Amino acid sequence: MTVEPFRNEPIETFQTEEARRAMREALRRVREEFGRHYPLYIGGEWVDTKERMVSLNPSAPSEVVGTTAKAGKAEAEAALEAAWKAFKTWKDWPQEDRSRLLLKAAALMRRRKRELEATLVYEVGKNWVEASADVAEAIDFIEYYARAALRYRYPAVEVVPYPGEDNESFYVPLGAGVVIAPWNFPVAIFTGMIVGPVAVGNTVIAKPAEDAVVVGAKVFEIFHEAGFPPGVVNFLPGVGEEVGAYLVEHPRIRFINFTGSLEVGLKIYEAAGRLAPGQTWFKRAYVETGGKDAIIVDETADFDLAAEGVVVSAYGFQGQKCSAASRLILTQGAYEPVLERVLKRAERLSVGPAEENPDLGPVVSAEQERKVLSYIEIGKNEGQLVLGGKRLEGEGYFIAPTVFTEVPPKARIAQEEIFGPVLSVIRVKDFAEALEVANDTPYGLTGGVYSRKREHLEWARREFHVGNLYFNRKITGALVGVQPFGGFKLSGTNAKTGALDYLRLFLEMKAVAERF
Amino acid sequence: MTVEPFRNEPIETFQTEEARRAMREALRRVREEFGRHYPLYIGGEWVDTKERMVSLNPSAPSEVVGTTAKAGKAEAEAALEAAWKAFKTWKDWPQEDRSRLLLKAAALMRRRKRELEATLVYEVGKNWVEASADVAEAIDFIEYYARAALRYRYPAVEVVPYPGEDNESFYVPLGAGVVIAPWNFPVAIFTGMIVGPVAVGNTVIAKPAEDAVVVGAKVFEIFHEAGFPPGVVNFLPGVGEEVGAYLVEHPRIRFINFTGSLEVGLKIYEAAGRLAPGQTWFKRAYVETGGKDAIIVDETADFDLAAEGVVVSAYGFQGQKCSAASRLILTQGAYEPVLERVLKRAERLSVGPAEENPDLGPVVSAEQERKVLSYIEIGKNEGQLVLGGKRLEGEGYFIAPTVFTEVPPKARIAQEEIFGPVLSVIRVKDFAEALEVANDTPYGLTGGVYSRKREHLEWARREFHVGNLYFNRKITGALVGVQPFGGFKLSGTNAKTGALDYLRLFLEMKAVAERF
Amino acid sequence: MTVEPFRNEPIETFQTEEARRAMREALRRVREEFGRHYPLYIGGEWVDTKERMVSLNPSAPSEVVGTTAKAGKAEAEAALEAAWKAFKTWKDWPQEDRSRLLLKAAALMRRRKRELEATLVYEVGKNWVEASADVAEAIDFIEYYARAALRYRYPAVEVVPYPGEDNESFYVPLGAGVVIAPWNFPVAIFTGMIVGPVAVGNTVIAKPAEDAVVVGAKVFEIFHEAGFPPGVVNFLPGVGEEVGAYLVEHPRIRFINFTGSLEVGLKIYEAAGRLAPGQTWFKRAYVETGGKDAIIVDETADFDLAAEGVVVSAYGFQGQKCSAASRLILTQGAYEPVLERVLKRAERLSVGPAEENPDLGPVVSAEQERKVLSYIEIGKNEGQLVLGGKRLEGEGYFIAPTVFTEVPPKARIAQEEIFGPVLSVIRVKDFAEALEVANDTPYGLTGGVYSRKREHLEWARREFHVGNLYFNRKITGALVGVQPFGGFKLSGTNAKTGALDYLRLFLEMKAVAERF
Ligand SMILES: NC(=O)c1ccc[n+]([C@@H]2O[C@H](COP(=O)([O-])OP(=O)(O)OC[C@H]3O[C@@H](n4cnc5c(N)ncnc54)[C@H](O)[C@@H]3O)[C@@H](O)[C@H]2O)c1
Ligand SMILES: NC(=O)c1ccc[n+]([C@@H]2O[C@H](COP(=O)([O-])OP(=O)(O)OC[C@H]3O[C@@H](n4cnc5c(N)ncnc54)[C@H](O)[C@@H]3O)[C@@H](O)[C@H]2O)c1
Ligand SMILES: NC(=O)c1ccc[n+]([C@@H]2O[C@H](COP(=O)([O-])OP(=O)(O)OC[C@H]3O[C@@H](n4cnc5c(N)ncnc54)[C@H](O)[C@@H]3O)[C@@H](O)[C@H]2O)c1
Ligand code: PRO
Ligand code: PRO
Ligand code: PRO
Ligand code: NA
Ligand code: NA
Ligand code: NA
Repeated sequence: MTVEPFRNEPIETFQTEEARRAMREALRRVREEFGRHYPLYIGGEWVDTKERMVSLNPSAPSEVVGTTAKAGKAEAEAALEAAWKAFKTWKDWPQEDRSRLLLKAAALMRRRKRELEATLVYEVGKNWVEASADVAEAIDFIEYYARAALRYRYPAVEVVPYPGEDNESFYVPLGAGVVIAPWNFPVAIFTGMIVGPVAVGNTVIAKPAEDAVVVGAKVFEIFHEAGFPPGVVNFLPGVGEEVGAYLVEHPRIRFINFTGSLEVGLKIYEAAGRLAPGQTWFKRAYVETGGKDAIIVDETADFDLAAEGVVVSAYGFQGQKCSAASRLILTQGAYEPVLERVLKRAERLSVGPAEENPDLGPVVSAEQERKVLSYIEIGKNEGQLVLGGKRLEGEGYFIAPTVFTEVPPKARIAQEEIFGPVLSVIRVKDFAEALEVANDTPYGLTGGVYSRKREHLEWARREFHVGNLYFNRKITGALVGVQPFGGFKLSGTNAKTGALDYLRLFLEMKAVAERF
Repeated sequence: MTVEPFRNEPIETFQTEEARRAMREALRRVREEFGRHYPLYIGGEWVDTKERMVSLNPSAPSEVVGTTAKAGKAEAEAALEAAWKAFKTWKDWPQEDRSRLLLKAAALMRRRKRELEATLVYEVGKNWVEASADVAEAIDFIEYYARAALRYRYPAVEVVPYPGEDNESFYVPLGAGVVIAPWNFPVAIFTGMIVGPVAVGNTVIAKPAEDAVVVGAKVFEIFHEAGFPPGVVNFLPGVGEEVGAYLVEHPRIRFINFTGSLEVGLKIYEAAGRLAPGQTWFKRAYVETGGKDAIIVDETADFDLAAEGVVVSAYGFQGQKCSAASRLILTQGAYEPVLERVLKRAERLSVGPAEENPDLGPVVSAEQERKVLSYIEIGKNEGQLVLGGKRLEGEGYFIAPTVFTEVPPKARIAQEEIFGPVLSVIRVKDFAEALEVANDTPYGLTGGVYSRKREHLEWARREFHVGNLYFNRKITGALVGVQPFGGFKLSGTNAKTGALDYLRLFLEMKAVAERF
Repeated sequence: MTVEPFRNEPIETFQTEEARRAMREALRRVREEFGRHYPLYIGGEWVDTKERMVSLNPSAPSEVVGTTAKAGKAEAEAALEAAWKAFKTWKDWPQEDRSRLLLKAAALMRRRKRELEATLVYEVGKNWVEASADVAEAIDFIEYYARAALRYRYPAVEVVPYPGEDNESFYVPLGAGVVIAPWNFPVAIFTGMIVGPVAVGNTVIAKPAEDAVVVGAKVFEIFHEAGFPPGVVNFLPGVGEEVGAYLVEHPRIRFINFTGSLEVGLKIYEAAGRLAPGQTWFKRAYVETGGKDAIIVDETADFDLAAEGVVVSAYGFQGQKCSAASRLILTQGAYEPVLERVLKRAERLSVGPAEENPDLGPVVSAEQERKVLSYIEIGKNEGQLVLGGKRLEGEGYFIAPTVFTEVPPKARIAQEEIFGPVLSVIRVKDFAEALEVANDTPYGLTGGVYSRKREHLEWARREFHVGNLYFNRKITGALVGVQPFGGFKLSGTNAKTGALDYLRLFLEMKAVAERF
């Protein structure tokens, strides 16, 4: 198979009339379908259930954006039988044929990208550019994994020769496993976690987050139209601690690919370590969890650049990103100038229904709102509230861009993942202390430094212990292929998505010798 | 760093009078040194204790080969401080500097190889060639990992460039981890599991098997002479279920590299999945556990070639190998002619003290002996005893080569790892049925087919589900670099030793972007 | 598939007492087996006929080395059905599977090499070293083509990518073809012409030379033991102008791979260009035909080195090589000193039955003998006879080493391939005239220059118009891999044996585009 060198899908800015018109048309088409019901997808067919999942517009939660079927234990069992039955022949597909299937799904997705972005707007309250970058990342994952998979094709392993013998080592896929996905990148991450394992010959049961069941269904419409054989990808919307826990714990689940909270990640990794009755393997579990990400700014930085970058990182998608800057660590000389600039910028951010393309839309659910508001109550005790900190008017879950200052490094709001538009500002003496404070959390996902001092940047390269570090730019929006993505410590297992290494996680190796 | 391309260390066969002379002298000197005491090795110094580990000669268990110090909790804590402290600066060595240190350790081990072989003969009851293969394999691990580590050096990761930015991804070592090793390859596997992680910048606390603590101290004598900095490598002989479990479960242990019984490996892997109080990472655990390894023979095979490889595979080191043929699966037309040839060869095998270079020495301990004899009694009620089945006269732990035939595929002796000189012969109709029976165990480590039929060989290549498969040759003795070693299913986590992939298991990845 | 890098099979010289012992035993056993009957081999089974081919010992033609079955039209038809049917599934084998089958065939031939050399000594009158070179060359073809075939595997072709599309180009084998081989290298060339096409997925009907049918059956014994599927390779000893022509002209024959006389090669190539009734393709035909090969010597040469290489080149296997020096072109200052040295060396050559390991055995048949003696009589009227020119006493076909001097460049004996121990010496003024005379024949196979002058060597490199040119060494004995073998002009189609290019001749290319 020969295709163009990988390039990232362009993220639509909507600066042109044509792009704005195209988005308006998609928003309209999407909302005209708010009444749709999407069944489960099992063994190549849409299969409905008696019970259902309801999906709301977090910008107007009296508005239903759609409903899906609801998978319980029996549907989980049916998905298993279908996935294992498919694995038997899907594993034997030439790699070029599997890679071509992915390339088809990418092209189908690329043709439906405005519709997908409009679904993200309405279903999870992403503004226009956030939605665009989510869909573009999903496309990138498919394009990138299609190509990367060929690097593993029969027989890919470099071995030492031996006289009188052929020694052949090669990779094979593991089997059927479960993908359990978050609501916050419910096209991109949902899509990458599924197609990476599938590309190399594994089969997948995908469990979308409750808050994003509708857009996950539309991803499966693309999978179905691309023509994945029956049982290869299966769609099981349902309750995480029910159907998800059942599959994680199952003796016939071979691997688990998880992105989500640390709380859940810890349970999953623990259950994966256990031999379920009748299980005949050591389960592989990949769990990519949260962060408490910091940006450091020292007195040498471009303060305007820093402030813009901080505001993008802290408040993009209302701070509901594992990559979000939730801590701003400022050296003595950077403290006032950067903080004043951050407050000026952030106080100008608009908040409202996502479809109007505000700076911030709503947080995703009533539960998210309750959790973010509780952390704001905690923070009022721990630091100084200087901006926002309030629910805004309307039914939608609108929360103001929030800033706490004089936050002690060990405060709960300086330690725990709030996952909303809440920035904790920490004042430190110098760069060494800034690094100490950055490293001193259980987490290690993203981090940023604004500085013109080469020695500070190169020092951070070696000692700011996060899996994704950025200098003099935002810390969010890791691009497939460019910035392998994944963290250290309690940010997860360092499965680097959008990287050649990712596929190896879903392969095992056989070594066959023939003595002639 | 530029060295000669890797070549495997030649395995001495003691055919030349020169080799015999060298080996006699080495055995004499080791025997003359019986009763010697070896302390722990922690933070670069030999540290003694009040309690001791006693190492007996399984050929004459009245004889004390030597004793070691004994690590409990306090020594585990001292070793942990020493390893983490060492790690801080060891991780920053250039890869070339670390690789040269491995190369120096290999040159030193090679200079001491007759003495280390002699030590294995006396301590674990290896005959001369089995001892020579073990030491040569340990040399090979060091030479191989020294070179393979350079493939991962700063910055090794292939990324997509982005306008206006440098994007640099690179590998870093994990931290301090524990290595827990078996008695059956106490030089090769003990060395490989240590120097792999250490090559790429990790530090290691090493826990040798109770039955092989003396040869483990001698490997540490080599490390100490080579000049590994204080803390990089630590030697903690002790009780597996005491000090070993303590480290496996410790919040400050970063990874666990384990080779041994499935029973223990299940416990380690389960414990590794738990977050111990105060732990700040997801533990990595590699467990390579046993097998129930079969050789298939069909009627097209060279029956003399088969009989010979079966005997070598079944009985080499007394069947005490994770790779040993413990099942012989014979199609109907192969049954009589192969079984006859196997019985004729096996009844001529000599059994006696290892220093005499017999075909078989003793099993390793009174507990191994008890267990093997017990399985023999079980086997007597499951299949037909046609050879051996007896303890031999003498104080050493000598068990005659044993064959059961007409064994049911689901018999305990056809399913459970006996780890002794006990072969179970299974009669099947055809190659298709041969393959079903071969695959139908909890394990997936090694396998073999003797056949001249290309379609049967190529069928097995695709469907004989073992990590290490061999055609028309023995199924033991996988060579570093040539045959990446590791299994499927409950034979472990498929960490492939002596392959480039192995070292990636002890690294994590950082992605650092600078926007200019 | 990973094997050791290619190395040429060492050519036995029988200097060691061990080699002499092995060769004496092998000759004794072949001699003891005289009169054995070998059937055809078709669709994987040995198939006898009523008629037979008789194979005589040219050293004692009263002795029947053996007999074979004889293929006419019906057997050609059965072989065609078998080859096309085999082709349907053989073309779909992974390249690695087909290459391993070649490797197994090479290991088997190597194990039988003394017996095959012994068979050549008796059947075609090779002395021991000539027989050893022939078998070693056949081993080399298999080893070489097994590896070279992997360079062409799915999808091998380098193409330009295109937006929105996968473009995949790859090679497929042609079909079933006929191989028609000479008697003079009945192991090497017979094997190479067969296993080349077969390696990459073609099937072959093989027609050995009448004088070498016994050693051809023995090569087929090797194929059959190796396990080539029924139909992939078929053995049809028979009359070239009967069954050979029948296949060349058949509408269902896809390609023809031919080595032999120019006269036959002209007919084959002419017939291949015709569309037989109902034929659905343009036939491919490779014809490698004879030479009139010269060595040039100038006055700068080492005259002893030259005399020695000339004698080896002219007289090795009785001058019965397409590569043999049949012309010695001497500049004026080289004329006397080289001719004297050549005459002195050649008059010491021993001639006798091949089993005695003489310098020269007999020519291959009564017809070869008639033809060579007839050319000798022609030569007597064209140049000056200065050595030999006689039949020797005895029943075997023994002809003395023969030299003619002052031969006109346009003499029949200086133009036409005699294929016997007959050297024509031509006297020229200078290196320029040496080159004109060298180029002025219908042929362009092998050539040689002895000279120390760099400008003459480098001039010849550019302008001595032969496919295989050699400086300061013999011009026979081209090694697989080292010296791609094949000529220019009426020495054939320049299908270069033992080179990567050879296999491309038996493949065609498909280009498949998917627009996503
Ligand atoms: N490391 C990363 O790449 C990264 C990226 C995106 C999001 N995240 C993290 O995801 C979280 C936000 O996503 P979320 O709120 O959907 O997280 P979540 O943990 O609550 O849920 C994630 C998924 O797991 C399911 N789940 C919940 N309980 C389960 C159980 N006990 N067993 C099996 N499945 C269960 C949910 O139904 C959902 O599908 C944040 O913590 C964020 O940091 C991390
Ligand atoms: N897969 C492989 O590469 C491979 C190779 C060699 C041996 N083995 C396996 O090794 C086994 C024989 O070796 P063994 O008898 O030493 O195995 P074992 O499991 O009894 O012990 C292995 C090591 O673990 C330690 N140990 C025992 N209990 C422990 C605990 N609960 N926690 C931590 N450590 C503990 C022991 O002290 C020893 O050092 C066989 O099953 C064999 O197949 C596997
Ligand atoms: N260029 C080379 O690589 C090379 C190598 C070795 C031999 N040769 C040539 O081989 C010749 C000697 O070999 P030979 O005497 O076996 O040659 P030949 O032409 O008489 O026969 C070669 C093969 O063709 C068959 N044959 C004869 N007539 C045929 C017909 N019309 N149609 C189909 N097949 C026919 C024969 O049975 C034999 O199998 C010499 O000229 C020599 O130079 C060339
Ligand atoms: O970096 C980001 O913001 C997104 C989410 C994880 C992968 N890429
Ligand atoms: O294959 C074998 O027999 C040994 C065991 C570990 C790897 N080498
Ligand atoms: O060069 C030679 O003498 C032989 C003839 C074919 C190729 N090898
Ligand atoms: Na929703
Ligand atoms: Na011992
Ligand atoms: Na003959």
